[PDB]
Amino acid sequence: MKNLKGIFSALLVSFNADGSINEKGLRQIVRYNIDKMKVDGLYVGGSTGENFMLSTEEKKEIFRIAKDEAKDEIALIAQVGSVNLQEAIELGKYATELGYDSLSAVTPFYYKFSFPEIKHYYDSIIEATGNYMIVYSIPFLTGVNIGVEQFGELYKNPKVLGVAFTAGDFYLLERLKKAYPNHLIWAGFDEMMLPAASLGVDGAIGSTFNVNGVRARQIFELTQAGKLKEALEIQHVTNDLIEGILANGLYLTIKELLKLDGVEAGYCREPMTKELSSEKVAFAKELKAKYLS
Amino acid sequence: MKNLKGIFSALLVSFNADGSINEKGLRQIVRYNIDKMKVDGLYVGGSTGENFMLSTEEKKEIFRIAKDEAKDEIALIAQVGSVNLQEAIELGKYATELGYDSLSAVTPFYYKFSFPEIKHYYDSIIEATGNYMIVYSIPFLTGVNIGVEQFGELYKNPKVLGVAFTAGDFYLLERLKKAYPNHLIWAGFDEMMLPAASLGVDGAIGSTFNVNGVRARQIFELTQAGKLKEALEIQHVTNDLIEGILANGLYLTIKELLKLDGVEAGYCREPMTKELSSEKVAFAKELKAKYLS
Amino acid sequence: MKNLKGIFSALLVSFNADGSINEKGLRQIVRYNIDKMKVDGLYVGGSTGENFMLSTEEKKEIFRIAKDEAKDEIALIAQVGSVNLQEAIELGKYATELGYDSLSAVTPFYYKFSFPEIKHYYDSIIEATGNYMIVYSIPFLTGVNIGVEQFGELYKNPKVLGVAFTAGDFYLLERLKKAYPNHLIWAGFDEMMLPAASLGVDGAIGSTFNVNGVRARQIFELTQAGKLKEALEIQHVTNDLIEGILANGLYLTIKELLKLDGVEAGYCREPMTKELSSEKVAFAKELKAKYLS
Amino acid sequence: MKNLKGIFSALLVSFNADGSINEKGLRQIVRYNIDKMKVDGLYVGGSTGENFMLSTEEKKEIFRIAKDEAKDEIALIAQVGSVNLQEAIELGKYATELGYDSLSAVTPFYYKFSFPEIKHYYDSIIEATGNYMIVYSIPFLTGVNIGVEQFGELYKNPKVLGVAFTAGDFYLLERLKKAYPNHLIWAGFDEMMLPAASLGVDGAIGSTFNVNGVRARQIFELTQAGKLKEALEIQHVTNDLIEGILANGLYLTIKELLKLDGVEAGYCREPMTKELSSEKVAFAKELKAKYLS
Repeated sequence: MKNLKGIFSALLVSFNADGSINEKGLRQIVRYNIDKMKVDGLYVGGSTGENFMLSTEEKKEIFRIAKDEAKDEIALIAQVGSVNLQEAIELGKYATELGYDSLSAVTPFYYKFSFPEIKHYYDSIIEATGNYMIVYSIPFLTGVNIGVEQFGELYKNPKVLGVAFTAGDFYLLERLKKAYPNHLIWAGFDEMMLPAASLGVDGAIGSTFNVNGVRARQIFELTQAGKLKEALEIQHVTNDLIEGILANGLYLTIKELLKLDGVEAGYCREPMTKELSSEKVAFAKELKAKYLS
Repeated sequence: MKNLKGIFSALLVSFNADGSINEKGLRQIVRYNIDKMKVDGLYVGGSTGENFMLSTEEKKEIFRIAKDEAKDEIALIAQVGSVNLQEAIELGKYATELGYDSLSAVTPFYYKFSFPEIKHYYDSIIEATGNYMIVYSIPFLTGVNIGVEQFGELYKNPKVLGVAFTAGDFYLLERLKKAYPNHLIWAGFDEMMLPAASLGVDGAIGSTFNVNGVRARQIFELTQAGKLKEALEIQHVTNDLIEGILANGLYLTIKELLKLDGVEAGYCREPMTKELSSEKVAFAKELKAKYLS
Repeated sequence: MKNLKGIFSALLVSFNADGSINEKGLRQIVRYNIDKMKVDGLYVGGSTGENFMLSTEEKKEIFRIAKDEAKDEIALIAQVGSVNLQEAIELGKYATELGYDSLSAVTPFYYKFSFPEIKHYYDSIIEATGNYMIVYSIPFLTGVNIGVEQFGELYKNPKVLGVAFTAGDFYLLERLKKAYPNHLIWAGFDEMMLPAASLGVDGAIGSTFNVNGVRARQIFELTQAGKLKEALEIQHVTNDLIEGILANGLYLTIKELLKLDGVEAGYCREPMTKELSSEKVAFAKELKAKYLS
Repeated sequence: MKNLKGIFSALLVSFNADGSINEKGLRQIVRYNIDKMKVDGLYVGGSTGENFMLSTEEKKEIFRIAKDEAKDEIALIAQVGSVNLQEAIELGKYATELGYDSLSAVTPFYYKFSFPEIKHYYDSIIEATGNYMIVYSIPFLTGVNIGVEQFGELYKNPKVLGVAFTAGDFYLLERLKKAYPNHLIWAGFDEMMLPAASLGVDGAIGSTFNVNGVRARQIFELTQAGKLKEALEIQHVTNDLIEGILANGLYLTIKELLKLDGVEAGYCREPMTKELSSEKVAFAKELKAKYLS
């Protein structure tokens, strides 16, 4: 029954140097998001979580640890999608049993699945788990484009709540809000939060909210209250930080900014580069001084 | 001199059945924009004016008729860009002698020009004419993407005013406003006016403003005033109309909507389809009844 | 150190309705390829094997069955790549222990891995197993493009043998053969076999060879012998069959063509469509009559 | 009725420093192609001729000069396509009056014309001139893709002889040859001449033939004779040269290679870079020493 509107951090995961999960570090990341970034929720097992590089057992362990640490303090969404639909169903049942408030699932990728195959994949996860479902749309990684009529076909299933929209088409975004006004949209591009919020999205899911969740909430709330001059000021500073993060290496730089606040956010998981070079550590420290001190 | 902020219709041109310019009809389009749509200005010779399908002599005739009809009641911007730099210089001189308030020029297209070639093109037109210049960026037609640092190089020429930004990258849009706060941005996607206006663009240039200019100004002014809930209601209705216009054939349907108000907006120019089928005439009359009566 | 040149079928896998592997049917597919299609080898665990939709245990089982059935009568290459490098290493070690003649790995996908990350991926699989490696390049699924210099960086590891080139850039193909004449290339687009063979590729790996292996060998051998007129006639017939297969649904139609020859090639694995409609079964029977009877 | 099969240089044009046509230089380029490169024909007014940067009067001047110089010694094809259909008709009339053996036209670009619009553009040019037509397809500059069925619809007009195929899709190329065996295909990618000739194209139109026409003919004739091994050697040397030419700047490097053989090939036309830098001149001399004796 939890309210799923608002600000969700896409949870990063602390890894050890061999790619195993650092449980102590992961708990610190969850606590930091709840207590310091003051998020409304966590989106667990998404792209940001380095999810698609992991085994099924590692994904389950992440779901277990996040929920045990968070308890019922905040809303939790579990991304369980994959090219492997039988894995998605297994993970979806697990996360449902642990009490995740909704599931979410990336459009299946690699192969060029037809729309009917995509709709069957969502319907299958829903039927096996009995849980709510949020479509996770990220066309710049998957190459999958879903149009207005196709969203409506997905929404014929009453357990589909809406879409986590990590997409840059704001005409599509407005058309979704017009066609399906009771369905939810979470914006997925942190550097375009202000314009997405201007179109009445219901929340946002972001990797950078792990370190910049305070400003993110401001942008969102001020935009929806009509305080655009102030919201734009804060989006400008946010995007100076994001531009730095992206140039330096997104996941590693957010983890370095966490480490600089005492959170043991650990290594990245190979095949991503597992650690920053010394010059890039220095650069991350300059970002910390300029934007998060 | 003139203030160049606000609502600019991308001027449609009335053609006869043989592709020649219908002067009476083109004057009627100009008068309708000034007197009924209440635009701040016209952008003449743009994609919307079917410009790239015409001869240099036809382009000159359009510039002459628009300026003669409008006189100084509104601001006028002349788009003079081409793959042919010598033509762009000739049209830029001609429009400047007519008293156009600024020039503008599409990034040169077809050949894959390098950035230094593109910059030389802008500087050459400016030096030859002595007039102001607005960069016209339309990557979805030209395939040219100009980054933040590159716009900065263009803006080293002090006669460059800004960019007519017919592009959907709202991260780039924000970054341009951060880096070059005194340079102007005009939004070019009518269906995304609200989110562009929320990022503080200075104006908008739009084909649909030839018939929907009243709503277009409302969206823009309400957004500027932080009245987002009301602006969004009007963007929604505007986008029902635009969706229908796009589906039925953009330029011909805008022309039909003008003809239904007694403006003799004429044929389209081949190789675009020159007239609407009977069924598409009926569809345009249904749009008129639903959205513009 | 088996000869890896010549004709390899990309092994299809027989599935039951519940998505499990039908072992009897998979053994039949292996036997048909060896005994009737007269392949030089099999490429096991590739895109064609529906590999990316499967669990680690399932991939292991396919490797075990293929090797138990084929023994040492043909060459076997094990595709073990994934977004999960730890799984790739686990499957690489497993296929090495089973006695596969080389490993192969798709470029890691979904995330936008840098080139250094891609090379570290190949090196980590090789150094953890000590086996040979064939780069599997399929830009139209992964969006990864590797240039000539980057191939040379990969080839600095002496256990990299060459590339399974499921790509359409015949300029790149020629430059690779020029730059690395001792390294091997297997053509991956069955419908462009003749032109790839004319540039001196060493072999080909193809899904359609599971049913069209007789013609495929003819095209390859006739081209190498300079008998282009005769090779072209056979490529034209092959491409009539391939055009029909693609239109009807690639994997399901190859499987139906196998079933029509008494091979229990089974269902496809969800989220792919698992079975042909009645109309498409009839269309496949027509292809069988026209091209394979 | 002239035979249009074989080797066609895409004629470069000699410009003065101010962008005007250097007639003396252009005649020398024509004579070099006929007398030294021993071409079958010239393709005049194409991409290579810097055509799309020029005025109608300049395009006419080039057609007049090329014909006056070539007389009846070789075949001549006039590319007259443009976004401006009226201009294309005017040029096609003029080239027809001058005696060009066929017209050719690029698919209309910039705007996103529909297929019925593209077909009408070709039929309009043909029906206003009464001359033959070659479709000029170059998706990498225009973004226009035409499929096999669509070619068939173009070929419904009996004056359409076939297609100048500057495209990399060798499956499409095969399928066109199969579907329309009496219609001609000229390859437009000089660096893929061998694999195109392997599929039975009737000729080739190329920018590099202005300087490498001897090897180009050898690759083409040896491939049609099944002498693949020798053809492939010469394609390798050819592509070493082409790689250097592309790296150094295509149009300017071909012109410099002409100048090094005593042909006054002139400047390029702005907005292309008009002259090679001293360092790039030196690189061109190294290419000359290495590949063009």
